[PDB]
Amino acid sequence: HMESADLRALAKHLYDSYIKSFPLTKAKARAILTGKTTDKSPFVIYDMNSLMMGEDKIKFQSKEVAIRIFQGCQFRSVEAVQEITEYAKSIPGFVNLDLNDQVTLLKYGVHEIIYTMLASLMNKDGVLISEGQGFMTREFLKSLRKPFGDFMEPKFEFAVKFNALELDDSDLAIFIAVIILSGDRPGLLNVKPIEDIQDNLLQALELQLKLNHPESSQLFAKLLQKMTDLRQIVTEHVQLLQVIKKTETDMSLHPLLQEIYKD
Amino acid sequence: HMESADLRALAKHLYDSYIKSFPLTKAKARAILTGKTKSPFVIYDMNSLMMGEDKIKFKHITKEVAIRIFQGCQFRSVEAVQEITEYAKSIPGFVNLDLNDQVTLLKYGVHEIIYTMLASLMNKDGVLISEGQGFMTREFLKSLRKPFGDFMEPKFEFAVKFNALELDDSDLAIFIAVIILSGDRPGLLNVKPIEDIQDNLLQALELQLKLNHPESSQLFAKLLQKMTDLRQIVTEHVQLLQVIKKTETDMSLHPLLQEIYK
Ligand SMILES: N#Cc1ccc2c(-c3ccc(C(=O)O)cc3OCc3ccccc3)nn(C(=O)c3c(Cl)cccc3C(F)(F)F)c2c1
Repeated sequence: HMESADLRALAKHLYDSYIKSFPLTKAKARAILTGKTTDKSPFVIYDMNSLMMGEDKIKFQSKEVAIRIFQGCQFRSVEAVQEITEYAKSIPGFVNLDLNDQVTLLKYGVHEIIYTMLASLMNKDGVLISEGQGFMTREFLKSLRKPFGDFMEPKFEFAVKFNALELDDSDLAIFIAVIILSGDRPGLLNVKPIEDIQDNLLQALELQLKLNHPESSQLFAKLLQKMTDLRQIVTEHVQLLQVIKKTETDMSLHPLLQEIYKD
Repeated sequence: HMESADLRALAKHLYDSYIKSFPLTKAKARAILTGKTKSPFVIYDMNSLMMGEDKIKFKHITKEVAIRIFQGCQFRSVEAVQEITEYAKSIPGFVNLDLNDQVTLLKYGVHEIIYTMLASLMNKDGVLISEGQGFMTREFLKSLRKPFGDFMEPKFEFAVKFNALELDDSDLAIFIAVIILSGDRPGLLNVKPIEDIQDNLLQALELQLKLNHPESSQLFAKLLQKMTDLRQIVTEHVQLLQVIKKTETDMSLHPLLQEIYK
């Protein structure tokens, strides 16, 4: 059991590290998506030809479109893993855990966090890309051939519901921390020190939601139930990769991604 | 939103109804499992199974053995569905929902509640059966052949973790109510009143856990995280039925029975 002032300090700590670790925050993404700004407008990719023009205009070749798009998501997921890893090191207590557990927490936690933060870059019509310089429409992603057409749509379905909770970055900073420090991951050696940290983070999240959304009844509980939707999306994604590996033997995963997905 | 006195009234209402709807409560099952009490008849191998049917006359095992046991779980699950249906009618607001939504909430909720309540009858060594008169060991279940051996064990693994929260019946009565009122079930026509009721139940559950477990920090959050463990087991269970349907044709019964068990 922690004191209110210590919980507020923990929330401020975590929000501060989240800003230092993730260059594209939800606040910035919403300013780009909402508009009313001439300096932040993204180039919109909605079909084959505008994708062609996008590489001319956005920048960061002998491949097929759905593959190039898919490989673009792998590259960005690797960057996201790197940012999530840097953030986790700042969670008080995380780096003091057993080394194998640290790896285990990251292995199972990064994807649930990736889809969480991807919701920030999404609205019902598409997703920001290339650090907010681009915007790729949902419809164009859904029209890609083979198994790649269905790849992004579950993420869009989650994002629409998750975004209806109206969380801001300071909420997400604590929520992401709660996800990483899950004591129910398979193969953890010392569940107890992980659960003590998560108990602190849950208290910080509870107080944060009460203060920042005082008129949003049971938001804490509603937010925890969204961790169920994350688990199912991760499973759905993993099964899709298995289909791609057995069909596209031309294609290859980044070693970091390769390791996360083993088991 | 709601006043503390009304949350305690809501909690008391659900407890009373839960006692009337479920004959074998967690308190009673724990008395039987611990030895804090007619000792229940133990099924631990093939031979004690034969004697159990002869002496107790189980209605779910009245064909090959692993199949009979599988079919026995289906019979009991169908009974549990009716008990859960009657309980849901007492949840304030439920019967005033659109009739199709009531059916949708029960349809998708009963499996999660069956597993939740199955944990009340389980310990790490086996499961109570036949309204507490029998006890089937975990080891005997794990030793059933073909896919039936691996059918039973996920339930025990969940039950062991879930039981470590040490909930009692007055906690579970509200938790069960919260599961039923999930506004994210597919095909719901009017989500708003469902989520309105769930907010009241969640408030009642939160206050219940702080009063009944004041030393158990963030138990509310931890119990909500178990709804992830439930959803994953239900999905896993469904996939196992598909595997039995596609391989075990020794399983088809009387067509009338098949309709009862659909
Ligand atoms: N190992 C394993 C195992 C232990 C128990 C069950 C039960 C059960 C659920 C509630 C109750 C209760 O008293 O409230 C008692 C139960 O068992 C009693 C019993 C009877 C005979 C033999 C062994 C046990 N259901 N079930 C299922 O398989 C199942 C589930 Cl969880 C969900 C949906 C459908 C099914 C089903 F269709 F397939 F049956 C169990 C598996």
